[PDB]
Amino acid sequence: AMEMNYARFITAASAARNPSPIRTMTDILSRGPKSMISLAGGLPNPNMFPFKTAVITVENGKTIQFGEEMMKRALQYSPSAGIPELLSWLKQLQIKLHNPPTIHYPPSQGQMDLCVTSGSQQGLCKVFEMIINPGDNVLLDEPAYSGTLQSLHPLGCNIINVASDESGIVPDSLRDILSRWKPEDAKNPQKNTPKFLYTVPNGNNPTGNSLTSERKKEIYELARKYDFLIIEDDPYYFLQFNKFRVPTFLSMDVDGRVIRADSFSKIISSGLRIGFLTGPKPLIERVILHIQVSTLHPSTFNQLMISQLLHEWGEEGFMAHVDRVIDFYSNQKDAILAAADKWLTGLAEWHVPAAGMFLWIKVKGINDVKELIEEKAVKMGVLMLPGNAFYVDSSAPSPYLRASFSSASPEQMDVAFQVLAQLIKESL
Amino acid sequence: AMEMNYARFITAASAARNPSPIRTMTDILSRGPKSMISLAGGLPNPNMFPFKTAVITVENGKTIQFGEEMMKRALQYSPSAGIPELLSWLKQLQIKLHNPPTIHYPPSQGQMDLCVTSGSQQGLCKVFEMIINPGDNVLLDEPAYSGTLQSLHPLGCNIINVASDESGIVPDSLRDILSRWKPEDAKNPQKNTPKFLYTVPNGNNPTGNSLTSERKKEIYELARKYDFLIIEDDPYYFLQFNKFRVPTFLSMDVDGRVIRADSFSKIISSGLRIGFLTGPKPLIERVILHIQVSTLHPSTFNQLMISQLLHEWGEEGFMAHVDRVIDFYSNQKDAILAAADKWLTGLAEWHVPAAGMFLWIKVKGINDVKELIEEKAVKMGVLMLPGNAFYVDSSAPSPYLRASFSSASPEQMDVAFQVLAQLIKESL
Ligand SMILES: Cn1c(C2CCOCC2)nc2sc(N3CCC[C@@H]3C(=O)NCc3ccccc3)nc2c1=O
Ligand SMILES: Cn1c(C2CCOCC2)nc2sc(N3CCC[C@@H]3C(=O)NCc3ccccc3)nc2c1=O
Ligand SMILES: [Cl-]
Repeated sequence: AMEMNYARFITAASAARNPSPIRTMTDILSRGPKSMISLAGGLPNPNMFPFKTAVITVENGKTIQFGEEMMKRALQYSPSAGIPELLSWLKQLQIKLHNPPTIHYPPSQGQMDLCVTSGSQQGLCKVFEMIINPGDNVLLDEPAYSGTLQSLHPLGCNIINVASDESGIVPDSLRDILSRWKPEDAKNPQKNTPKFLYTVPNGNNPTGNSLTSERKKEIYELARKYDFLIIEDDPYYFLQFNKFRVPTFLSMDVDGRVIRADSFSKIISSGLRIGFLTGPKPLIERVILHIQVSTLHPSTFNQLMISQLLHEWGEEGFMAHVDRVIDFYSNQKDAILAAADKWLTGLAEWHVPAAGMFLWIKVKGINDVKELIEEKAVKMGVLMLPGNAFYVDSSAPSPYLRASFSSASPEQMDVAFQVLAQLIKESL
Repeated sequence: AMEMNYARFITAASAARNPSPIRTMTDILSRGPKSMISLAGGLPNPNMFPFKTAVITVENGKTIQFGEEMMKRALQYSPSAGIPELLSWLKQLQIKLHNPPTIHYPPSQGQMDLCVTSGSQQGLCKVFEMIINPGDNVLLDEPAYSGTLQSLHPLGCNIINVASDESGIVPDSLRDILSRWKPEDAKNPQKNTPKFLYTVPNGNNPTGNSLTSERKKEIYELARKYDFLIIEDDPYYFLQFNKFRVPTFLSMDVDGRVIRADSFSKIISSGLRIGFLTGPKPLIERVILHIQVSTLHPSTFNQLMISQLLHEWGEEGFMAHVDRVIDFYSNQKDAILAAADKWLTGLAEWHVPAAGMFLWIKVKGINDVKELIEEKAVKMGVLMLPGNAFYVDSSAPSPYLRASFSSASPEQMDVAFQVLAQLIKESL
């Protein structure tokens, strides 16, 4: 256990955030009798709200019902970090799946803390705003999620690009990048050593490539040596195609240097906007205070829908669900790889996605696929995504295409790649 | 119509935000045939989601039903600014209620644009982050909403306090404050003239005081003369106790200098996290791009619940609803004023709230009510909120108490003020 200095990863603005007056009140109300008349809060009267009951049908589960009182709770303000029954369910899930070393650490030493967020990306945006001053160095691997790049761009950090391949980030690249600094330079803020490494360790959007166990051990040792955070943005953790899931950065986080984002967006609902951050208490605390002044909390309604489903499923029923979803996406993956093999062998290069929704295709011989897709393929009713958007320099030419296998039938994929092959052939 | 320079109210970070790759795609898909096979998106497959149908009962309205297809939409990603049917409903509401002069202006000249936000406060936090560099001057009236003060604190602006009274902000105070600068200094950023005036013009949290029509005309002329924005945070617009609602700043916004936040939190649901910003297109556009990288959008589910209710109600059914809510809060107001009259006449000063949920009570003779409330009243099962939290300098003594009349019965209020009166009497 290396002694962390979280002040180093919190901006002056972030550190200036004071606690809610609401929490001061609720703590006074606890040190005091339950038979209480409080006119001190700012809750509106929930009996004025026009939604009264809710019945919601479910796969392989008892129907979810909001009675009159539960509905009034669902329509009312709730805690910033999330409703307690969901938070505690999720805390038990994280202990079962990742058994983080930080569980029983003291708060100031990076004790594991959770925060339910309005989607996992709200969590990360908050994390990036917490950490980054202009001119700070951050590490990631291009191709990278376009949302992350669009989020980091206005913050004025320098993105130092780490090499990646079929197995995610190449730690051998990271090591060479870091040799620029001496390990002692982490103790000196004028030397400007990397604040963090961001990655999507399973099923990277857009590549489909997942890190291996061994590479995560190497990355963690480098993060320990040069004393940076690892931001583990892991929305396809529950869409891994291999039988045994790869150990997370969180699971090996002896130092309390890992902030993890989990997403319900591909397994439970994207539209509900319920994800969660898991990380060291001092950093999670900063994120929570920012949420207090922006969204206040994620939808109470949508949390109670998800929490009731998860409590009646149990961990067993939840993991049975993710297994059915993995099976679906694994068949879709096999279908798109078949269409790839049939139409693009000799015209394009690609790897087998280890997780997620995307096949990432390099077109041989064509420097920029943007003209082929946007001017020709579109007019023929086919579209894949040019790779341009997944690099910091998006105006640079890209031969790559991101192709989602989430929705399309085998009949549609076949047509799509036949058209692509035809267009590649008439462009060379 | 004064020609605005919105660049003046956008930070370098905010201006650096580029458009979504998602919007580039959707625009390509429009310039192209409808019979389309797109593997270019990142939507997960919504048939994997475990919620299948929803039935939700309603006051004075046909039950809301999500069929299988509508549920899949409700659980899926949706536009950043909000779902189109809600946005267009809300745009028509704003035209009926406020008839803003900016409706038919060109986009660059401050054309009225709406954004559905995850609560109205998300909108404002985004607005504050968009505008404020450290050392910028901003205008507001203390006592001010604690959330606003906690949000502005880490941004490092100077809050210049404008006087307020029974009728909100005193424009005569504002005028004297602004005479510090010459009107020409708005054209020179080194002179550091106020970026904006923030206020809650109806039923201020915590005071209950609402601006008059005449005072809004004076404030607007001052905002025109010294060329600042008016941020109209108006969550109690639909909780006004007088018959005729006071014209909004938005309604008089000839220049496109008004950003308005409306809230559904006291009339429809606080817990659902659905509010909206109305403002000039260049500023709303910046807020939307920030939402794109944080929450992505407000819950699609909760938007469709609200939109279906609002479409079946019509504007008539909605305004009939707000009228019933106003009636409820007006009776609650009358009840708390009766308890005030009975127990506190000669012990405390207060005004009749013009709107909202709060009575604001000045205790005579006691410098700091914090000790009386937190050490004595609590142990006797009564609590009101010390006023400390509603000033920039919160450690300064406050004789004021915010007392909500949203929930408590007349029996409870009577006990609360009898206890308060007893405690005031034994403190002098
Ligand atoms: C008890 N409570 C809760 C608890 C709901 C259960 O989960 C834990 C939080 N939440 C909220 S949000 C909220 N707001 C936001 C709109 C404006 C209104 C509000 O006046 N704020 C300021 C405030 C200052 C001091 C004390 C009290 C309030 N007030 C409350 C509130 O009073
Ligand atoms: C069509 N569409 C919509 C539309 C839903 C209807 O309302 C208007 C928006 N929304 C979203 S959100 C989303 N995300 C977020 C998680 C990651 C995933 C995603 O890969 N982003 C990146 C992206 C880049 C370029 C093109 C496409 C996607 N993808 C979509 C999406 O593809
Ligand atoms: Cl946010």
